[PDB]
Amino acid sequence: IASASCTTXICTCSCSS
Repeated sequence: IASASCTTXICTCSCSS
């Protein structure tokens, strides 16, 4: 339901490092 970089269907995913 939340994270950064890490799912397929709601909206987060990734975006740095």
